[PDB]
Amino acid sequence: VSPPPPIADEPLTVNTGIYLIECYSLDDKAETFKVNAFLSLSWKDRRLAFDPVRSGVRVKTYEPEAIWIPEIRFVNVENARDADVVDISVSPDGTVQYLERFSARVLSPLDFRRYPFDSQTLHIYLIVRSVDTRNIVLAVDLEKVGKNDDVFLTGWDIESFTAVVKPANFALEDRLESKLDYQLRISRQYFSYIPNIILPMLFILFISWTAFWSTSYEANVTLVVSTLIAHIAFNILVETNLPKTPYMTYTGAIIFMIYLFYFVAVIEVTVQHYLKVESQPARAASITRASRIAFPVVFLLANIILAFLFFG
Amino acid sequence: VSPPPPIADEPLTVNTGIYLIECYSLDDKAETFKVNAFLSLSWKDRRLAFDPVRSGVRVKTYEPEAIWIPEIRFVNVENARDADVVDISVSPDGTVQYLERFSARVLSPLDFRRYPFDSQTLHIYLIVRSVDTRNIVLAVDLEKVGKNDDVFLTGWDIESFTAVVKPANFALEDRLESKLDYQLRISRQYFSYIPNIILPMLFILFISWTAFWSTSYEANVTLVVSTLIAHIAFNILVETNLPKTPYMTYTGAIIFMIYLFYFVAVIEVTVQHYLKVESQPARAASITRASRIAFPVVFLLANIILAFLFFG
Amino acid sequence: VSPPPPIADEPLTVNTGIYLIECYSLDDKAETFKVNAFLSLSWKDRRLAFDPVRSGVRVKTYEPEAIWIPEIRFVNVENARDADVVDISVSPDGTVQYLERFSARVLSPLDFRRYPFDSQTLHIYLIVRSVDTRNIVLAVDLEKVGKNDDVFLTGWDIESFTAVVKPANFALEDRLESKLDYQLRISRQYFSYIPNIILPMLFILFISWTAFWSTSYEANVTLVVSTLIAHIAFNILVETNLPKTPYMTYTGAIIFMIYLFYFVAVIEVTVQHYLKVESQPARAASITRASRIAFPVVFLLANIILAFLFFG
Amino acid sequence: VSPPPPIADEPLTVNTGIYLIECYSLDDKAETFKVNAFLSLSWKDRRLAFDPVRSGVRVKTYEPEAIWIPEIRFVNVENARDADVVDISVSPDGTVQYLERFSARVLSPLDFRRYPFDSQTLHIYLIVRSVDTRNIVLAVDLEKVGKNDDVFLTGWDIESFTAVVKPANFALEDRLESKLDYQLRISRQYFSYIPNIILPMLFILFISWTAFWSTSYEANVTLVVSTLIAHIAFNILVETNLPKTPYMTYTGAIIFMIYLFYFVAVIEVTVQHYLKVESQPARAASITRASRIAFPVVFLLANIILAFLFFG
Amino acid sequence: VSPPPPIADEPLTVNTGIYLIECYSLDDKAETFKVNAFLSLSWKDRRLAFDPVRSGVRVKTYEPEAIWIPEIRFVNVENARDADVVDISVSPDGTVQYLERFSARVLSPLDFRRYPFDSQTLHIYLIVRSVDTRNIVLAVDLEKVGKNDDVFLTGWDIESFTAVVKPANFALEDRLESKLDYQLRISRQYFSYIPNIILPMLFILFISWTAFWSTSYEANVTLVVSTLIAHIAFNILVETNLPKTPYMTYTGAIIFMIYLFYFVAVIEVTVQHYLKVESQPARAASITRASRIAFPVVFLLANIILAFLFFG
Repeated sequence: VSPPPPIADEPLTVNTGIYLIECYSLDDKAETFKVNAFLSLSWKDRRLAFDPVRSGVRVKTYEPEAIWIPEIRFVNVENARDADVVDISVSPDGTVQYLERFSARVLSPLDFRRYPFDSQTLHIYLIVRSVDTRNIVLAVDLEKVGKNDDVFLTGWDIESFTAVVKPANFALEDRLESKLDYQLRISRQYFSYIPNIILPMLFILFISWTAFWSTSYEANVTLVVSTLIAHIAFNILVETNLPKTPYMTYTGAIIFMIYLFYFVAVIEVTVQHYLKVESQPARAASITRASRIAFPVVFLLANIILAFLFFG
Repeated sequence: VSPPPPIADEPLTVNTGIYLIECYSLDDKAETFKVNAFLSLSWKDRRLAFDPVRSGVRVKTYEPEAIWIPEIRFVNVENARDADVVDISVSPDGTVQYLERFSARVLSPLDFRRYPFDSQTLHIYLIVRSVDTRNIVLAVDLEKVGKNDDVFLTGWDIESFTAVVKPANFALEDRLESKLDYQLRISRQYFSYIPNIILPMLFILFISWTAFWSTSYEANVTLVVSTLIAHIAFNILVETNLPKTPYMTYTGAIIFMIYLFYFVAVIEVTVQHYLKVESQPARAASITRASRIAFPVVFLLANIILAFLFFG
Repeated sequence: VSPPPPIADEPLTVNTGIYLIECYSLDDKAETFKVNAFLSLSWKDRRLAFDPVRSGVRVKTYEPEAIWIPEIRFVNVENARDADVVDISVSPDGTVQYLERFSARVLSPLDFRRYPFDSQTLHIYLIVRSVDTRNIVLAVDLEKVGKNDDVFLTGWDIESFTAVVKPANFALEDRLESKLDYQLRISRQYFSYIPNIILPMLFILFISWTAFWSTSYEANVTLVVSTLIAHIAFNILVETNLPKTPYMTYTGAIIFMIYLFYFVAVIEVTVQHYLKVESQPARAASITRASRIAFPVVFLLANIILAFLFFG
Repeated sequence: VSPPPPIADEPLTVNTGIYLIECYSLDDKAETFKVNAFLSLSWKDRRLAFDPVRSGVRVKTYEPEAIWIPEIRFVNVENARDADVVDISVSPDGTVQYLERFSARVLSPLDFRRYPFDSQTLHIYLIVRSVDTRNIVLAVDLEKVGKNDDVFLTGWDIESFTAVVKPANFALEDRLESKLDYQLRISRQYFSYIPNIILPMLFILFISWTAFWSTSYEANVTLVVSTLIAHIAFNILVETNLPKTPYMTYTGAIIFMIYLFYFVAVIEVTVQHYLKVESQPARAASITRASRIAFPVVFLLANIILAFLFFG
Repeated sequence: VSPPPPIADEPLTVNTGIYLIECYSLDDKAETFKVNAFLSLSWKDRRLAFDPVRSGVRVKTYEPEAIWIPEIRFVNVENARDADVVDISVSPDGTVQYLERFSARVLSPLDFRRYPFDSQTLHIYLIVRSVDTRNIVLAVDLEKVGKNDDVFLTGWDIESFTAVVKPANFALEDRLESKLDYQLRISRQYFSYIPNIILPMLFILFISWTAFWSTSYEANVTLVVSTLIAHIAFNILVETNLPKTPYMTYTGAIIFMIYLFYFVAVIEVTVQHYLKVESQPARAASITRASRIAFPVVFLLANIILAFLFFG
């Protein structure tokens, strides 16, 4: 119920450690994700060291109350974690052992500049206040950090789960503080995004382009306009995707380029028909023959330039 | 335990300051948002002066029980805040330092009259419970008011976070109760809205307008009606994100004007065809030539007038 | 604590009053509806006044576990309300003043007929638990009943807020009549709904009607059928901002009438083309010239009749 | 706080009853519905004895935690009910008048074979356990079962609310239990479903059929294909209805029939055009004339057969 | 209160059994499902005994709090289960029976690689908190396991519910802890999927394929492009009821193949028209005649190959 007293001036060190169990429900628009894991703490307290020979036992057990557990809080959580203690043990020399299970929802920003092929890093922070006149510092136990082989996040791949051993210390509300950082690195599985999204747009665009090999005005108008309507519907079907961003991403630029191409195609069809009506078939034929080759080459060049810009 | 007597015959002033940590879940339908922040208080009570040199200068850590803590309640909260005491400290002169941490849901109105380019303001209200013997008033501490640099809202950029005073006896209640006000000014990042919404709408409108350079009735009818269908689909896509509001905004006026323009274009096409059939081609040609320049100028003038009306 | 003892067989009257704050969160399909508001009691406590003296004329402020607080329950709440007392003032004489802030999910019937121009009435029912002493009666307190002039019920303008003691009985008791009924009459602001829904529908219908000034079968077919498709898409858009109503409605009647008009227009166009093919141009011209005038007049007459029928 | 001392070897019995207040949120996706109601129980215990000799009283309330109460639990519920004791009393002979209000969400299967015109039955199950050596069985008090005139469910009609007097004892987990059954019979209101769903589809089908009075191939193709697209869009709009079911429903069969009719119409139009091209106009005219009368008759016969098959 | 003495050679063995009552709310995006079932335990403790002699008529005894209870914790469960003790019984010889009732949420992987015709498996994991003095391992009781006949899942049928023993020393910790696996095998009822999904899409494709029996370019382009739009709308309808799957499934392959077929059909129509324009009708006729037979055969072959690749 009382913090240990310092011998001369030394602070107290607490050894932490987090062991993941499962990550799920990674919301894109809300920029949150849920998690449940094991939390382990250990600290040394000489005031409760007992006699092993006299008592005949090596390690004594206890109960969650009536003993000094340091407070540990999470910075970026919407609500306090739901907790239940699993074990408390005391070593002969005084060091304490602890274990608990918790579940919480974390807040972390995301970067969507390369949304189909992006990589993200999620941060978890642990913080402890300088209680009483004893300074409290945090340490990382490298043997108590890990994850289960059954930890699966849908559509994501897990690369590493480490902790920055060196903490960050500063003064907040006229009191010293220490903050620990846990980093989880993930990479998106982009294979499914190709056949379900990318290729149908190309097919519809080529269907639009196929109108340069024709002369009838009504057929060309029907083709181009119905293809544009189909593109709008596909954009509606795709909109279940990244939220509004302060920057320009890859997919947004591609979609805008597609809209521009549709507008230019409509302009070309109108120009060709207007020239044909004015009894100048040669100019219309030259224009359509030029456009036949001009359109795909410009599309490929613009796509290459965009890929250079966003990945170079 | 007991209220501090007014031996000095002075009002019991406090020093209140809120330090933010992060804000999240700014709902539009329910007109509310969540918060997670500290709360620091400081008041003078000479009943527990601690001049002697018993223990260090930080003569402190009285438990939350067996001590008089002024009770502070929020006003515009859906549910009572959750509280957890962090520090309780006493200076030898007589002032007592106190701190907490809380999470709550705050209700505050929003005004989407300029939805793409609007700025909002969020209010937090503070009230102290009076005491029969003495009097309590509020005050703000400039140093203790601030926010972390890690605060973020999805789509909003924070500008300022200040505190102002509001005189007492709010509403019909007049039990000498003073209240405080906290304002968080925010803006909306409106860059991404341009290439996502505005430009495709103009492209579709221009595609529809291209019908004035033709004389085929069937092609013109197909162009105009199919572009109207595309306009309706894009309206569905736009409304998917825009929160519902029971009043008139900027985007609603723009959409209504677009519908009106489509109706007028259909009327013009019908008039041109009917005049042409009656063996009066000169009048039809003159009408379409006039409309070619009439439509964009009127559209630009209407947009300018609307912009001046809503933003001035 | 204990309830006040009988004095001269005088029943205990409780003057109640609700001070509205917020009316928001219209959840589900217009069945559940959240309320945040204050709540005021005033029951005399004669022959038990605490420290009554002119030397102690200062207003007495007490704690909830210090005086007898009557128990009041809401009849139609999904779950028991979350009580939160703001402050308690006890006069030296035999009277008390109570004020608390609550939040509950209230269930009330909503009628959506006359959906754009409807008025709603919300009822909340109050009963008070009886004790072994004399019967506790309920009465209205006119002074404390009212709003704060700044209720954030968006889209609705509040007309009045009154209360009546309606005699009722549910299961079994001598009186059981101690029930209060507070009614909050509200009305909807329908101005935005006109340009949001009504006018585009008429524009589309007129665009469909433009086919009577033509003689091209292909043009008429394209016009009418594509306009029908646009009408279906606009209906899909309209159904989003509207709850599920399992009963007839003004808007539903209008939509059905529009569908019938489209069907009749298709029939007329087919008949005209068939006659023209069978070489009866005079009959075809007479039919179309009659329809040009017949359609809008019947539309207006049906609309007038429907409005008169639905709106008394 | 112990079970009653058995005055004999007879099994202790408890008679109960449920009084409904409101039924709402009859979800069909998860086959659930919410409800709140009064629960009334009564038993006998010689531990409590009144004092008619000591001038008597008539109510003499108590508090729930002070007396033994049998544990009543519901079988098919989401979680434990939210029960707050409203009134508990006693009598000179020693009968306890228990009355609590509870809210819960119930699980019950639904049958959707006649979805537009279907009637269902909902079940609530009560259960008790054999405590100590004293066996406990349940009884039904017909005076405490019923619903008030204010019980309304949106879009449904209430028929009856009864309880089977005879329980169904069984041995589970080496113990004997008794179960009570409460049934609530409801019937759907179907009038609003006709002009909202049934008739527009018939109008679209007739618009598709009107293509047998023409000879132009392009107009027929446009009519049939655009009507098919409109039917698909209407199905998209209507899809907010009954979920996936193991069996086959009425509306699903009707929709499949409509799809078959559309396919047959396309085949007929193509065959007629192919015959017309091949310089055999007489056969094409005969086929069209036959189909004109063959389509509606087959549609009517199929509808009659389906009606006899499902509702007969 | 105290752990059992380690007298026997074998560690303490508990007999666990789960009796399902019902399951519900199977969410697929988060891959969770809630449960409601029993929990029956048993073990032998020789510390206390009840001799049949000396008024040993009482075979069974009840200890609410004055007895040692092994505690069971769930692993793949989002929040701690809500359990309430039902009954505790003690045999005269020493064997102790124990029962509860719980309800919680479960996290389990899902595999939608055969979405219409897939079978899943739901897991529940149980662990025991080791005691210092003695040792505990789990065991299964086949007569304490099972499910009630009133269990139901909307769209599934239950095959079996069995249990097995998982190896000790799970995860990184090796503190002689054992785990229990409860297997629930279900299958998806797919009868309603055929006439709701598969047949309409085939009908639309067959309608589109009729363009090979015509020579009119306008009719061909109208048919193909409008059927493409209809396919996109039907894809929206199909996806509406499908949870998001960030991988490649059977239905996605089918849809992509349909898109490819539409693109090839457009190319063929364009080639036929272009060849006909240059006065080479024999080659165009040969091409269309070949395509008439080529398309269905290739479609069937691709379908067979996909079926063998995914279900073999």
